[PDB]
Amino acid sequence: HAQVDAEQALAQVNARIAELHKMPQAQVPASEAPKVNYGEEIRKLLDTAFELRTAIESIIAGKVPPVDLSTIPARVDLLTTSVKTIQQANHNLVNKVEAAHVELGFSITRALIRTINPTSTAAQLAESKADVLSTYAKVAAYRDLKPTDAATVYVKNRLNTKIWQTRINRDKYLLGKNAEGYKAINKALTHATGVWFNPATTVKQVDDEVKALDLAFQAALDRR
Repeated sequence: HAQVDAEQALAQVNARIAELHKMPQAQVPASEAPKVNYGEEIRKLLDTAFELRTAIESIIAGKVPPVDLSTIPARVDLLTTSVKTIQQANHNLVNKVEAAHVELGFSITRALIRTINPTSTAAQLAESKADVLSTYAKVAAYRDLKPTDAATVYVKNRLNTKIWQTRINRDKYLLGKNAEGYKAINKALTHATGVWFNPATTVKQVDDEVKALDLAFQAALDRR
């Protein structure tokens, strides 16, 4: 094919939905979302994605489109951009001051409203897409945190995300098998939770606790 048709758009949306589902943040309860990294962004991406999937299969089935059909590829693309920018920020913006994640998050948030807004024009969609990518490039040049700084919300939420990730992985591998690995990771989780609750935890102390959690999951795995 040449142009992106509905079925390709759909398939892109479904690929984003599957990517989002693999993220730990996507599997925490709604009440935890504010306490993991981009947790609320990741829920809004899923909601937007489900919205777009419904409209697109509504279109494939031959009903009336809730949005201009010609904007569909741009809507999906703005989703795809928002997903990939969230994924990037997740990996690359770890040490940034809080303003980075706040500014990025707000940009993602505006874009997702535009993505589903039936009144969003092509120009408006492209504006949104450019704001997301540009915002990311800006905030990526923000100042880092020193290892010695007190851990900020983002940083604390990074530990909680790793804690959550470990819990999930624990419940999928070490459980009902590696009975003594389960106990080793639960000790690690217990200790990680403590660092997470302590209000004097420093940035370096979160970076190490995160290192400590995945080392111990692997270690538990290694020993069967």
